[PDB]
Amino acid sequence: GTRYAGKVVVVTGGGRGIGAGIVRAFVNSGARVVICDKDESGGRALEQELPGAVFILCDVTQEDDVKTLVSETIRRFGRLDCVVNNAGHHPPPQRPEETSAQGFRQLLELNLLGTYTLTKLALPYLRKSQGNVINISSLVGAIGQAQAVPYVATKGAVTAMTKALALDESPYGVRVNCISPGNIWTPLWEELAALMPDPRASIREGMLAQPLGRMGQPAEVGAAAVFLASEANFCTGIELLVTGGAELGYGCKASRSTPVDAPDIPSG
Amino acid sequence: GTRYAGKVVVVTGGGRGIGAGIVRAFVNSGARVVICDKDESGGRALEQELPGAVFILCDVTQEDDVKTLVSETIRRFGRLDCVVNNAGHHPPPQRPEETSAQGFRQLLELNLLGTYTLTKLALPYLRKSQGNVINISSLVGAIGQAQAVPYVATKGAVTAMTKALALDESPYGVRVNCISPGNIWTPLWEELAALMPDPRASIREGMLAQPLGRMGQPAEVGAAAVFLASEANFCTGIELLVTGGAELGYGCKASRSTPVDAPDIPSG
Amino acid sequence: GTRYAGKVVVVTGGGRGIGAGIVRAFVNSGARVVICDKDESGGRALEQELPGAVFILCDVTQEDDVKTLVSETIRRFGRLDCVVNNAGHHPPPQRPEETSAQGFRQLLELNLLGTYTLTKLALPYLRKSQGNVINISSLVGAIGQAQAVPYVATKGAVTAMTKALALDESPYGVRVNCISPGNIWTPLWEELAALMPDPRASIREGMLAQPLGRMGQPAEVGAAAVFLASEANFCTGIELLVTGGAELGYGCKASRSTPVDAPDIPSG
Amino acid sequence: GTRYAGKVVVVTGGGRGIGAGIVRAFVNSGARVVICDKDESGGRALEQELPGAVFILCDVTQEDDVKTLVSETIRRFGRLDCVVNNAGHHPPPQRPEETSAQGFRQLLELNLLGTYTLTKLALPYLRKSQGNVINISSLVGAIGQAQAVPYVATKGAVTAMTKALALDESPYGVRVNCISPGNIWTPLWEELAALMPDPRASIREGMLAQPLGRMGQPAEVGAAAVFLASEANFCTGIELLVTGGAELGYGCKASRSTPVDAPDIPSG
Ligand SMILES: NC(=O)c1ccc[n+]([C@@H]2O[C@H](COP(=O)([O-])OP(=O)(O)OC[C@H]3O[C@@H](n4cnc5c(N)ncnc54)[C@H](O)[C@@H]3O)[C@@H](O)[C@H]2O)c1
Ligand SMILES: NC(=O)c1ccc[n+]([C@@H]2O[C@H](COP(=O)([O-])OP(=O)(O)OC[C@H]3O[C@@H](n4cnc5c(N)ncnc54)[C@H](O)[C@@H]3O)[C@@H](O)[C@H]2O)c1
Ligand SMILES: NC(=O)c1ccc[n+]([C@@H]2O[C@H](COP(=O)([O-])OP(=O)(O)OC[C@H]3O[C@@H](n4cnc5c(N)ncnc54)[C@H](O)[C@@H]3O)[C@@H](O)[C@H]2O)c1
Ligand SMILES: NC(=O)c1ccc[n+]([C@@H]2O[C@H](COP(=O)([O-])OP(=O)(O)OC[C@H]3O[C@@H](n4cnc5c(N)ncnc54)[C@H](O)[C@@H]3O)[C@@H](O)[C@H]2O)c1
Ligand SMILES: [Cl-]
Ligand SMILES: [Cl-]
Ligand SMILES: [Cl-]
Ligand SMILES: [Cl-]
Ligand code: NA
Ligand code: NA
Ligand code: NA
Ligand code: NA
Repeated sequence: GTRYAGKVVVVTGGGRGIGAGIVRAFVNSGARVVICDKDESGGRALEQELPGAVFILCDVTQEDDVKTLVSETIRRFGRLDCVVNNAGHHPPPQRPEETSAQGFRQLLELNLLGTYTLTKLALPYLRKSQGNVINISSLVGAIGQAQAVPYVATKGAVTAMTKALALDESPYGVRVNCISPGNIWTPLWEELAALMPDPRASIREGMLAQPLGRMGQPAEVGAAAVFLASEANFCTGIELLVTGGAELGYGCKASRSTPVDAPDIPSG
Repeated sequence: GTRYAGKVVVVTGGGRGIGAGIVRAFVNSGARVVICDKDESGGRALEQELPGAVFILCDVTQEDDVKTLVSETIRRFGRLDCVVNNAGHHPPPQRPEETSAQGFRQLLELNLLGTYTLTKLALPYLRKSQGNVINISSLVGAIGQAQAVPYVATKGAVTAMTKALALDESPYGVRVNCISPGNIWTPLWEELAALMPDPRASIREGMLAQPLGRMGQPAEVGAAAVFLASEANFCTGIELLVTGGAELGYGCKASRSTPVDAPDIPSG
Repeated sequence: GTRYAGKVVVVTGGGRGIGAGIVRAFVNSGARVVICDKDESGGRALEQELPGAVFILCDVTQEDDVKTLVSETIRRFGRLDCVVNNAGHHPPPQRPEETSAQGFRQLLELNLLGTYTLTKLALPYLRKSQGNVINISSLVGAIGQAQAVPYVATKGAVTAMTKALALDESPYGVRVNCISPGNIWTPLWEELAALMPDPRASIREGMLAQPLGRMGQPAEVGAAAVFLASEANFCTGIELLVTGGAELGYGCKASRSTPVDAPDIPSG
Repeated sequence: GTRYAGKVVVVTGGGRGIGAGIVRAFVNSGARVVICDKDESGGRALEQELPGAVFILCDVTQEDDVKTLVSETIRRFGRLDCVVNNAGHHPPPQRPEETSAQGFRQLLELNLLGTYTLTKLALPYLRKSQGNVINISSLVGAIGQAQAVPYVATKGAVTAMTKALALDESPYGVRVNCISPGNIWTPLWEELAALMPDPRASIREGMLAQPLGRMGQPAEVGAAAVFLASEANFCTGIELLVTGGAELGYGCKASRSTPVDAPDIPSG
């Protein structure tokens, strides 16, 4: 209710999904939240519903949109306490030979360099408030994912960059942390499933990937983000897993295209 | 204020240090807290100061003390929602040849088997409440520590056991997580430093081990424990680092007894 | 052929399975190998087949057997260069309420304290040869396993203890490393599968747990052990995974007893 | 001597440093080695000294140089068994505000997209030989480094991409692994130290960062690469640390610009 009262927070990609869940969580903790999104529709709907959230149209791949975002946040609200780098994209499944260097560069511009550019421009103000940075990475940056080489690379970069930033900003008392969600039910997840030959079977496989037996919710990532900003004052450079246990224990991993022998020859 | 209202929580070793910090954090979130400690002095002082905390004398190495602890918690309060396994001990620095199998067994009884015994007896009740378990492990279970072979082994065991329990209890919706603190200023830390030839130099080295430049506080571990119990509903089997960044980046590691060559022969 | 020529190596549990694979790998690299095993049958068969391997009856849970093992190795061969702590046991599947503190203590005596006791007694001689220690841990010490709380705890302890020993022994130039195998087809694996209601289905599930689509071989762990001893002179405190990729990517983890909802409610 | 006999290996950046160490290690194991380097001087010197190593001028940031590299390797030698992606660069120390998006993009082109482009073009041939890929990442991709945000991001990307590739290529039996070196004494390390106000003090700090008390050698990375290619047939997606223990235990991390209080206030 007052956990982060009067702090100014920027959330990129805050118009839907996990970002909207983070926006709602910070508004509920008393913050002024600047929603950054390339999509006017969801950001305007959130700005009208939530007093304390304002919407600024901004594409994080455009350096001038981000400079204006930071410039307007300071002009209109006088300070900056927390940046949540959430804007990102997961392409449909793609084998390595179905990827291009150009597609990889485009994904790096959004998932990695948008996060880098806003952080860099925000740091002079975060240093003045002893604020903090939260990056939304992914579990698959840590354990890999099939048919997702460009995406996995961008999220490994984000998690590592979080630790480098944590070391660079610790002399100012500025913390830098990341959240690595596993499977979270969002519009992105729904849109990816809808491209599969059996969307609900794909969703069910997504649920069975967790020992808890379900996907996570945006509100659960949101609560983790408010914790990191407002109560984790001795945490920096950590990777907070919000994954339902998906990384634990053995599971069925050998793919449908993978030659697997009968169990009378178990080790080749 | 109401984050964990009416939940029943048992905290072992809750009489001082990190455990007292966890006790205070759960009381402040509205829980009924059962303080388990072998030391009557600190537990009675907390029980008298905090309404909502009660003290039950209990040595977690004694199976009968733990059975009575659980039996009395259910008889007096009717449910059990959260177990925090915090009771533990760090011996003074000891080289491997200065350790004994008997000392190692004694430390396993406290740091590992006390945690196992209470968890096992608590599980039938935690399953009924869809409660959760929080184990207090240590960063050095993950990265090692010099002159601490028995201690490091016990904490590696706790962190791993947390993941095994998370897998076993997920069909009941019971989450099992651990917190791995780094250097936290507690009476244990002060007592260990007081055995060194220069206690304040040792404390200063303990502070410089973190990029943040200080040790953590019990209240910071307490906030992380309340987060795990009350708001991390999609987290299970995670290791929440509360370390000030001590695991990040390069640091000075070659010991004072270690032959290090002059910098004209950098790689032997 | 000459990678580890004339070095003296002790392998505990070397009579069958992974230990026999390590024994054969070190003999093939030119070492004198002392097979330690509580079972005379396999050790005698290996000692007669392999010149350069000798067998010494030894139960690593008995401090006097281990002291005699070390005493006889030095008396008969004059030096000690490498200790491989491989002797260990995996109990059948057991839920937490089906485990006992006494069973847990017995498993700690073998999987953890046998490794500790031999290492401690070997260290004075390893320091003189700048030798090294290799511990055989398990992937599940890192990621957990269902129905295996005591076993998982012992292997988390071994992996952590490896790092503590690495720090303590680095001033002497003595390296301490561990190998964490995943599913390796051994007599232990076969005996555990034979206790299941459908042994070959269990073996097939064990094979499908790896992206590579098979279990590993003892000879593959053996090659990793010879690498660590003979060519990894800048590695200490590492955990060398020999797992077929089992820790990578998403897999089916929600258990058969776990309530999982239909895919029209993906996140509860 | 014959560990990898007749296999065809491409090593990018093989003209000096770690790459030259890998080249020599694969030549010594009997392979045909194609040295890829943008620098003619070192590659020609190695090609003339080592029969079995040939040099092909190639800048991995230029897609046409890489296509020609692969085309010429197959035309001249008929197969491809192993790709070692070693070409990379570490910029001088730079604070985040001293970095540019353009510099970051240039570093991604070399450290990440050069590795991606060659792997993608090599995969059709590696699938036919059941070959393997080895990426040279860095420890700091896992633990972060100060004053190196772009570099750390590129190496986090490489390590993660290694795991994604391992999952995608396991149905073909093609393994993909990475080596994460810590401090290795190379010409790059010497050139970076020479930019410091006290180069030998910087080198000495680099040596003290390891419990072993020295930096590693290119030949030690080379031995690890030959192990991964020739004897680690059950390893895929692993990160093989060649770091001297730098990630273990506590060290001095609070920087010279970091406010650290006197030891009478240890936790703020
Ligand atoms: N959903 C999951 O399971 C999952 C798992 C792991 C990580 N993540 C990460 O979480 C983040 C959010 O994922 P989501 O599932 O909520 O996605 P989403 O597609 O549902 O929402 C993403 C939002 O970001 C905005 N956005 C996209 N490109 C932008 C740009 N150039 N500039 C500004 N805004 C932009 C979109 O308009 C949208 O409002 C991403 O970084 C994603 O990689 C998601
Ligand atoms: N202080 C640190 O820097 C640090 C770092 C990492 C982990 N930890 C862990 O945090 C936990 C608490 O540490 P602390 O620093 O607060 O220690 P502490 O000594 O200050 O407090 C520990 C409490 O546990 C109680 N206790 C000890 N043995 C007991 C037993 N047999 N039965 C019941 N209660 C018992 C003690 O009486 C005391 O009240 C331990 O598990 C410790 O290993 C501490
Ligand atoms: N097989 C796997 O999939 C797997 C996976 C991960 C780890 N491991 C570990 O690898 C090691 C070997 O496993 P395995 O599968 O080859 O087992 P195994 O049962 O096939 O062989 C173990 C050997 O150790 C000996 N041994 C047991 N108790 C002993 C004692 N008290 N003193 C001396 N020798 C003793 C046995 O007699 C036997 O010869 C163990 O530490 C095990 O936990 C195995
Ligand atoms: N030296 C260390 O301590 C260290 C630590 C961790 C990781 N690494 C990594 O190891 C690898 C080698 O490092 P090093 O220390 O041996 O470096 P180095 O500078 O000594 O050698 C690198 C070689 O790569 C070549 N190269 C550079 N750009 C190229 C391009 N565009 N196309 C083709 N070849 C190119 C250079 O000409 C040179 O021959 C790098 O990927 C580096 O990031 C090094
Ligand atoms: Cl996957
Ligand atoms: Cl230490
Ligand atoms: Cl499992
Ligand atoms: Cl650093
Ligand atoms: Na508004
Ligand atoms: Na009270
Ligand atoms: Na013999
Ligand atoms: Na040549």
